[PDB]
Amino acid sequence: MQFKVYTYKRESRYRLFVDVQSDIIDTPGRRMVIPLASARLLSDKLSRELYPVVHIGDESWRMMTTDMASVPVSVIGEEVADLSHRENDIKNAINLMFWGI
Amino acid sequence: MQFKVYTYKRESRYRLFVDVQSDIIDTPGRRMVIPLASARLLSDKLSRELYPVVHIGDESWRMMTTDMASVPVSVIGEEVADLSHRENDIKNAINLMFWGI
Ligand SMILES: [Cl-]
Ligand SMILES: [Cl-]
Ligand SMILES: [Cl-]
Ligand SMILES: [Cl-]
Repeated sequence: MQFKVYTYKRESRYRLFVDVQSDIIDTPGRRMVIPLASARLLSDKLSRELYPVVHIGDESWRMMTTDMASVPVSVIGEEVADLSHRENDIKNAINLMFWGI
Repeated sequence: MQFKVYTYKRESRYRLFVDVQSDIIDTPGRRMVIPLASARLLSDKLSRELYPVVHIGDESWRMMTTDMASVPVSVIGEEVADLSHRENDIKNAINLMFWGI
C-alpha cells in the first residue's frame, strides 16, 4: 500500500522499504518500493531533498530514492510504519530524481 | 544520459534499458533505468499509457516502467539508441506509476 513501510523477508542491502506505487496501479505479484537506510553511519552531506529523513522505531532513516526498485509480494514482510504524513517530501524526492525539479 | 538506450554487459531479464535519471542528478557509479522488452511475445492488453511502445533496431519494444531499477556504470554497455523524442510518453508512464495521474 502506497507509503506503508515493510521489512524484507529475504536478506537485502537494507532492512526496510517504503511502497511508493500508486494504489490504483496494479502489477500482479509486485510493488515498486524505495529502501530505507539507517541514518546513523551515513554522510551528513547526503541531500535531504533527494534523500529525505524519516523516523521509525525511535531512530532516523534516509529514504534511498536512487535505490528504487520493484519487489515480489513474496518478499513483503510485516508492515512496521506508515509514512503517508511525509508524502510531500517523498513526492518531491522522486520527482527530483527524474525531472531535476 | 537521460533517454539514451544501452545494452547490458551482464545477462539480465531484458537486453536493453533506457536511462531515465535527470542529467543534473549525480549518483556516482550508478544510474536509474527502465528495461525494454521485445513487444513480439507480450500481451496485446498491456497498457500503452503505463508501458509505452518504442522502436529500436527495426522492431517494437515495451518500456517496462514497473521494472525500473538502478544499475552500476560497470554494467552499462554500448549505446544503441536515443528515445528523447518519446519524452512525453516516457514522463507520462513514470508519473502514472507513482501518482495515478
Ligand atoms: Cl541500514
Ligand atoms: Cl517521519
Ligand atoms: Cl525481451
Ligand atoms: Cl520510438
